[PDB]
Amino acid sequence: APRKSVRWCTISPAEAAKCAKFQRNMKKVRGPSVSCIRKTSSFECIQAIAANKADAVTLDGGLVYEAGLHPYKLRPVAAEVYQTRGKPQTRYYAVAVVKKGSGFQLNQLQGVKSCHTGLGRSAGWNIPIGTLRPYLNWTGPPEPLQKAVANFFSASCVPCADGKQYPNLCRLCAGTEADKCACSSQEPYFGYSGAFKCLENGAGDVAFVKDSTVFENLPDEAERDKYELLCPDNTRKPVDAFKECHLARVPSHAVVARSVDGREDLIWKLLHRAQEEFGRNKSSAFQLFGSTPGEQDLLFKDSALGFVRIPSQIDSGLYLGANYLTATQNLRETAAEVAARRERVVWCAVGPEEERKCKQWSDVSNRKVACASASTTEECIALVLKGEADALNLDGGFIYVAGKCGLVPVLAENQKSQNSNAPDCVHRPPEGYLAVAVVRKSDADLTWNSLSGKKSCHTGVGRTAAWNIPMGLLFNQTGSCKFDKFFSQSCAPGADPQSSLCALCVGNNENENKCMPNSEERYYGYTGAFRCLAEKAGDVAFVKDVTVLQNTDGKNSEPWAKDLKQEDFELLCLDGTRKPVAEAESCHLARAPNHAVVSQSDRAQHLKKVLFLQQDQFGGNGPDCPGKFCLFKSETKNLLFNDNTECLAELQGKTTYEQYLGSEYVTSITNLRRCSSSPLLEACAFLRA
Ligand SMILES: OC[C@H]1O[C@H](O)[C@H](O)[C@@H](O)[C@@H]1O
Ligand SMILES: [Fe+3]
Ligand SMILES: [Fe+3]
Repeated sequence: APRKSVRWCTISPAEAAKCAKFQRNMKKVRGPSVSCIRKTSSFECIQAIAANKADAVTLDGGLVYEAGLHPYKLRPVAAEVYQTRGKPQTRYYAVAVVKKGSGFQLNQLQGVKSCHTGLGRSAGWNIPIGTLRPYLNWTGPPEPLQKAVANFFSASCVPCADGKQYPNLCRLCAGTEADKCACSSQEPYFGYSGAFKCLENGAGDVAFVKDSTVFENLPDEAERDKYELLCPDNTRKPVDAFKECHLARVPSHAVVARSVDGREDLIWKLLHRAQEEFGRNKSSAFQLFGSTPGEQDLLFKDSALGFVRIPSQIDSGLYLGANYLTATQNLRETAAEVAARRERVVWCAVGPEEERKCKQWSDVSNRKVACASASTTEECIALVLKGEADALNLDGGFIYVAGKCGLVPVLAENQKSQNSNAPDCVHRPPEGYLAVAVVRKSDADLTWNSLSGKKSCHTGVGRTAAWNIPMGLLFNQTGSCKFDKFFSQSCAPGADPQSSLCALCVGNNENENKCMPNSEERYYGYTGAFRCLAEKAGDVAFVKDVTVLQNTDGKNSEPWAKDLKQEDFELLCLDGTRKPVAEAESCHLARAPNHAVVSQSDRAQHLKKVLFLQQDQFGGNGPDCPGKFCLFKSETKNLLFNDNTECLAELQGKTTYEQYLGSEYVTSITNLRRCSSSPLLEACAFLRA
């Protein structure tokens, strides 16, 4: 029954002491028990924690990074909240503070004395240094970054730097014999306030710190007027203009724990009791977010409002975000490597068969396009959020998720026509596609109104034509969230492998990966769903009108296909009627949005350009299409894009997910969330929070 104690890892005597006071008062409140382990630097706790020597540590965005690096695989459990009179935030602006009358501008720091909060930290290192890389005139990795900064600045105080091989980096540092340049509050110039003092005491000419830090140390407008901020546009603005004069906006610091068996639950209860009991002004016996004057930010940043729990799937990469991840990864890559990724486009292939085709695409495009792969479509979207991939073609249903996580639709899939190949198709208004409900002419017993208890074949969960649209209309008729009980058995790749929704699914050829939501599951997709019907594994199939047409009458000559006929299948109309597959325009469940490519709003324009070219070269009218590669063909497996795609068109102004999917559907998708939500959906709720 009993659950043990959270072992918090401290980095210096001052920190231990605070921790002890923390344990003391916690037990006195008769709440969750704490324990204080002592190592000598945040870097060390990271190691301690992963080896089960400890359990938790607060870390600045920068260290969360390394903490998440392979050998350690730690993850952010709770993010600190800060308020500098707005909405408390889980982000903060990194700034560069200087005294007035110093003259520099951000592009003239060469030879200046500088004070950093510590090696590896967001505001104090990762961000300023990435901003000044263009002036370091640095080779890249072979050559230690520490070596450049050292030649760049006349002297500095960068706690945690090799004061041995690079003394220039530790030189301004005040500290006793070996306390000098310490990676703890032993070095008086460590941290936001440390770096600030190093500035006010006249040891350095520029302090690289947090937005609040000036206001924290100088409570009077008169004294702050003695200082300014260096804006990235080579001008200087007052200290309360950080909102305009910032080098960057990073994610708050965070409590990290092990990825496996980290006791996230223990840690959260502890912190929830702590805010409640010692948060801002709650108590007087102990203040969690306050420290001694000699040393600031002990255990947590002084004056933080409290914490917010970080959902489960979120790891350090997603927590930090693409913006941050790129700039940090970019301090460990060559100039050529950076510029190279910035000009290519990384597509995210979902599943083995897609990466194959993508690889063909890459080779054939002299690598203007590279690939990235995941087992699922959610994973791809995450990759895109971490910044490891640049885009992918998504179904309306997932354009919703992508949209809720901030991605925007770039171009849309225009199916092969019909009015005139008139324009090209690039300016044709996307006209969407009809979602239908298919069954065999044979079972004539069967009517929409009789699906109850019958077998179902879905393209996959989360998708428009299948799931979203039929389940949307059924939930309306039964008011029941138990989606796994309407149809007797079903195959819907993506569901709980032990639920009836995965009953009819078949996996690859050697019957492995049953129900997985990607090509490897043979009964996956429009094509897969329809087949689940033809092979009589299911009684009704949810797909689009065209899917039948493309696999009957011998068009698809795969064994199970070959013999089928437009004639063998009819659709179930909402009014209990039944029409031939051809009368779909008068017998559909809904009008869906064509699929669409999505990317971060940043990459959109470049993405477009590269795609207009790539499809002009291998598109539906691609000169080298039959010849060397057709981007829109894949042997009816609908890899990367639909096989009937003519071209990727313009959005006609519908540039946001809401605008693109449209009112209705967006709302319908939300009513369905009432029943079930996705972990990705939640992770994004927090990040976009
Ligand atoms: O009426 C259906 C329409 O739905 C959405 O607006 C799609 O973006 C569009 O392509 C489609 O024509
Ligand atoms: Fe920081
Ligand atoms: Fe779809």
